[PDB]
Amino acid sequence: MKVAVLPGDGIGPEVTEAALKVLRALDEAEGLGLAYEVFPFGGAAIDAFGEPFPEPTRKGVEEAEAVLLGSVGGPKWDGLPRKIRPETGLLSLRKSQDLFANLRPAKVFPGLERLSPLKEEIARGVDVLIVRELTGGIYFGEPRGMSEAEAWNTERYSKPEVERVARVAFEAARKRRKHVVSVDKANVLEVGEFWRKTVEEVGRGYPDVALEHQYVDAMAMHLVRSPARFDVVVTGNIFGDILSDLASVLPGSLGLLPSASLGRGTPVFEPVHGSAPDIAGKGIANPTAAILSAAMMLEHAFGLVELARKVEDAVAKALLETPPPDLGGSAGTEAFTATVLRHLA
Amino acid sequence: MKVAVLPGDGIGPEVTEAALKVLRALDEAEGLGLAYEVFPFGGAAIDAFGEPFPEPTRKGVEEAEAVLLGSVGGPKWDGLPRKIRPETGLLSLRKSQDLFANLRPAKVFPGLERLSPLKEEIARGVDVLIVRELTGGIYFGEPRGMSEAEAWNTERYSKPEVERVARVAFEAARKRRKHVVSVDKANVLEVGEFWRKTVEEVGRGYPDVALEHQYVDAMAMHLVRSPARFDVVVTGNIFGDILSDLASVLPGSLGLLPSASLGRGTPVFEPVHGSAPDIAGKGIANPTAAILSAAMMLEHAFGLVELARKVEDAVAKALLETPPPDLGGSAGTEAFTATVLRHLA
Repeated sequence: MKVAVLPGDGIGPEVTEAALKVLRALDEAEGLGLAYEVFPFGGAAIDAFGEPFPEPTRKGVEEAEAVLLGSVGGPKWDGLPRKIRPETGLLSLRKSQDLFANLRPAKVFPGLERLSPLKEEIARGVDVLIVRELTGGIYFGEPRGMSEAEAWNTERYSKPEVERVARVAFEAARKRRKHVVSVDKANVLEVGEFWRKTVEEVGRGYPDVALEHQYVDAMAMHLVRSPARFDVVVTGNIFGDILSDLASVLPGSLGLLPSASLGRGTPVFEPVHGSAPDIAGKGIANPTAAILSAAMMLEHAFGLVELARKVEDAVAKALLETPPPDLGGSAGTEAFTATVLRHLA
Repeated sequence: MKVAVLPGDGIGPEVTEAALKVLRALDEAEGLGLAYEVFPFGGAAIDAFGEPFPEPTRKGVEEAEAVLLGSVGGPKWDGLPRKIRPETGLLSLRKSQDLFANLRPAKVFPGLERLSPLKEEIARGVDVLIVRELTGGIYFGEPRGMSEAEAWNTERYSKPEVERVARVAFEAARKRRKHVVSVDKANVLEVGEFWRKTVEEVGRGYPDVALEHQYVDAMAMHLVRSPARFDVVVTGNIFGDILSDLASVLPGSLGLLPSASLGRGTPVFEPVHGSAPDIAGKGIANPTAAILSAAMMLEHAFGLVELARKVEDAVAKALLETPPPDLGGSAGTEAFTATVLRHLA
C-alpha cells in the first residue's frame, strides 16, 4: 500500500496525522502492508522550493498507489503570481495524473439528522455519491470570448470524455447500492442528448446496475425533497458543480465531507474543508473528513470496501459520543481520533 | 383595467373564476374599473376553432393590458400533432408578446412551515422571487450541434438581452425589500463576467436597490441553507431554470405557486400547477395559485402593490383557517374563496 502523503497547509498536517493514525492501526490489525512518505506541497512547498508542486513530490505521487492530501492555501500565499499560487499546485497535480472524475459523497450519519437543513424524515438515510466530470464542458470549451456587445462560451463534449466518467460512476455504484442516475438536459440541449445517449451505451456493460436519467432542473428538486432515494449520481462538469454543492449542504457541516479524484494516474483523496489557518496548531481541528477521505482511499484506490465501511462506522459512532468543537463539542483532534480507534477495535 | 381571461383546460376555468370572484370583489370596494373578457385557449380553443391560440383570442390579449391564464392541455389533446398541441399555444402566446422575463416567487406562508422540506427555523420567512431570462442563453445559442463523436452548444449573451431582464428585476425589487442578487459563473465563464458587469451598470440606475453578485454554485447552497435572506434573485436562462425549480420545493406544495411573464407585449400571469383533469369538476381545487396569480397581476401589470399585499395576506389566513383538501383540509374551492373574500374586507 504505497501512499504519498501531501499534508499541505494550515490544519492539513493536523488532520492528516489523524488519518494516518487510523491507517497505521488498521495495518497493525489486517496487515495491509502500508508504506507512506510525506511530501511538501502547496504553501509549504512554496516556502522551501519556490513552487507549490516540487519535483520530489511530482515524482513521489507518480510512484505512489494513492495520494492522501491535506489542505492547501493560506492568506500568506494567496496573492502571488498564478504560476506559483498554492491553488495552482492542485491543478498541476490533477493535470499530471489525468484525474477526470471528482467524487463527492454526502451522508447523514445515523444520529446527526439534527444538523441537516432538511426535516428529519427527509435527511434520515441520505448517502449520495456525486461523480462529476472535471475536464470538459462549458468550462473549457472553445470558442469563448467577450466584447461590449456580447460574450460567448461553448459547452462541448466528446464520446471518450463521457465514457470515462460514466465508467467510474458505474464502477463506484457496483461497490454501493448499484443504482446510478445520469443527469443532463437532453430535452433541450444537444449535449444533453449526446450525454444520455453515450451513458446508455456504457450502461450496457453494467446490466446489473440500475441506470436512470434525470434532467438537471428536475434533479435539483429531488435532492432537496427526497435525497435519500439516491445512490450514485453522475453528471457533466458545470452541473457537477451545482449538484455537488447542493448535495454538500445536506449533511450540515463542511468538516465531515471527504473527496476524491480518480483518473488514469494516481488517485487523490482529500477533505473538502479549507486550510483554516487561524485554528492551525491549536489542536481542535475536526479530522472526520481526512479520516473519511482515508476510508474512501481504502474503498477506491485499493478496493477494500469492507474496511472502508468499518472506518466510517467508527467515525459515525465517534461523532455521537465525542463531537469535535464544530459539532458543539470538546473532543479535539487527538482525543476524537482516539475514540475512533476504540471502535475500530 | 382591461384583463384578457384565458381560463384554459381541466381545473383551469374553476380556479380562474375564483380569482375573478376576488378581482370583482376588489373592484367594488376599491373602485378599480375592472374590465375583462374570457377567450378560448388551449384544448378548449382546439375543440372550437381547430387550434389552441385562434385569432379571436390573439386579438383579445393585444387589446388587453394583462392576461389571466388558467391551466392548459390534457389527455384529449395530448395525442395531437405538435403544431396543434395545447402546449404549443403557450409558446405562441409567449412568443407573440415578446415575453422575456419569467417571475417565479416562492414563499413559505406564516403558519404553513410544516409543509416545507426544510426545518421550520430555516423555512420561516422565505419570500424569494426569481427572475429568469427566457429568450437568450445556451437554449438558443449558436453554434450548436451534434455529430457522431462530439456535441457542442453555445452559451451566448448580449448587452441588450442582459439589460432588459435586469431592469425587470430591479423594478421588482423596489416593490419588495429593495435587495437584488444576480447569479452567474463569472469566476470561470466569459459570459458570466459579461453578465455581471452589465447588471452592475443597470444597477447604477437604481441607487436604492442593494445589489450583490453570487456564483450559481454558491447560490444553490444558499437557497437551501438560508433562503430567508433573499428578495429578488435575477439570473440567465438555464441557471434561472434550475434555481426556480429549486426554490419551488421550499414552500411544500405546487398548488401555492403563481407565476408571471413580463415583456414588451401583454404580461401573462398564471399558476404553475397543471390542469389536473382528474379533479376538474368535483370542487376540491385549491384556488390559491390562481388568486396569487391575480394578486401578481395587480402588483406587476398595474402596480397596485398595496392591493396586491392585501390579497396575499387574505389568502394567507384563508389557508390556516380553511385549508383545502390538498393541504390536509376539507374546504372546497367556493368555500375557501369565501373565506379569502371575508379577509379582503
